[PDB]
Amino acid sequence: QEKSITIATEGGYAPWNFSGPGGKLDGFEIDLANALCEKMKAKCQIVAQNWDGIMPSLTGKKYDAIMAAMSVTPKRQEVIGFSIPYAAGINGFAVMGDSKLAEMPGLGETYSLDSQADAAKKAIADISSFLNGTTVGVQGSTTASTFLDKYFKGSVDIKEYKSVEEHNLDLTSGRLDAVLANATVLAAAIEKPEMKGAKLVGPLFSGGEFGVVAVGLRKEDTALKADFDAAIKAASEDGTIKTLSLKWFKVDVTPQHHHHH
Ligand SMILES: [Cl-]
Ligand SMILES: [Cl-]
Ligand SMILES: [Cl-]
Repeated sequence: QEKSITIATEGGYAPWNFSGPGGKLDGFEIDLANALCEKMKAKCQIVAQNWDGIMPSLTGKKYDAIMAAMSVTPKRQEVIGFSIPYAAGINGFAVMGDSKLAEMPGLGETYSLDSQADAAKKAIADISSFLNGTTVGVQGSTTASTFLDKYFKGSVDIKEYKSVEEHNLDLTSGRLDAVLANATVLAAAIEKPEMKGAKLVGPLFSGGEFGVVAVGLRKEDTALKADFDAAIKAASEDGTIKTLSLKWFKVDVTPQHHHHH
């Protein structure tokens, strides 16, 4: 009876999905896939693969599902099917603890830009005047880069970087006073030893503009989408996602109801 589906991942984006000794895949998405497959009553094989042909391999029926921090976009929806989201994009600020900026009492608030925009707009105003005149770092060509441009332009000096590590290295130096980045990336980076003193400050921002992550499936595989959708829904309500999210990321990525069928 039981379905045997192959799940593809990148294997090079810790703590979401990362490589092992001979071939042991680990991370948030691996523990989540194992959990969803148990909810589905399916046998699953997780394979790591270069993103290049992940993709023609899925449309070619070599793979049946993709779990590689894959954002739902209008372009991807034209070519592939998507499950309901299993993670929502979250951005936050990090400063050095010994700095006067380390006390934005907006900790540890979490505001949706879609369902709590009122609380979000009031919070970004509190921040814009606290951060007034400061040099804020960000990785160029991201949702955090766009967010900082839309709401924090004029209030702060914005410096774009080509990696999170490069802006984090200039925060410890004093070159930058604050960084804004994906909260899963940020909490991981501040665990590095040359990153001691740095801490997550102010509120967490979630919303559709930060994107959402879901399972990539064949556009024709409507039954597999129905199976993933039921398991994702159950994993969201019983707190399986919150658990794994906090375990790997120290932040809760569980999405909201409005990102439904
Ligand atoms: Cl584990
Ligand atoms: Cl098959
Ligand atoms: Cl959901």
